[PDB]
Amino acid sequence: LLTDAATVSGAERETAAVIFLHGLGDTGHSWADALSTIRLPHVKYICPHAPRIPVTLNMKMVMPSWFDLMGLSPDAPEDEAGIKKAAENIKALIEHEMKNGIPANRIVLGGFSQGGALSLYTALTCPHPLAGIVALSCWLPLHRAFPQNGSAKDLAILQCHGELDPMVPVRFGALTAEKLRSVVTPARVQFKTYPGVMHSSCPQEMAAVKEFLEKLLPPV
Repeated sequence: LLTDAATVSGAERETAAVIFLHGLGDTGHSWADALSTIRLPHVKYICPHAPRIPVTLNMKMVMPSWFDLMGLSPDAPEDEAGIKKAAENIKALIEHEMKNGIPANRIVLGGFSQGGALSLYTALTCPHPLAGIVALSCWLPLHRAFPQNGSAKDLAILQCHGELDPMVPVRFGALTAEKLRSVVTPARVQFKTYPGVMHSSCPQEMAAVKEFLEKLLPPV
């Protein structure tokens, strides 16, 4: 209803869409500039800006965050209400995209870190037949009480993680990958770890995202 983002429009008329959520801290300009490179002329890239809220993980100081974060471990408490609220906020945008001529199976939800976490939770709870997920160096929020759900989960997941990630533990990403394959079809989930890289992306990971989106959103 009230979306502010750095949207990358396609060269041709937009038939597919990607909603990418940046990591905790910055805005959508970084990932907009990054996704402008890997770019299919019929796919739009929406990169919203996270609202500046207090984050308990760091002295409860104010910074852009999709929800309230308290830890980066599987045993850490989670802002259940905030996660569900932000997931509804993302579902509204998905439904707007569908309402203006972009079907659900042409919409890909992606993100990085906390953005990738919110994207994973949204697409695994969205009742509309979404196309796929692109989760880079993140985790699944509220993974325990998760029926290993949503609706019509024929989703294609491309999860990528830094092997030497000092922020989000790589074993948290591995647990998330093993918990995702429980829900959807395990043949539809790719979980690529990248040696040497840390809490960051790399051209190989960007190329994996390019191939995933190119074979998941073809020029139809």
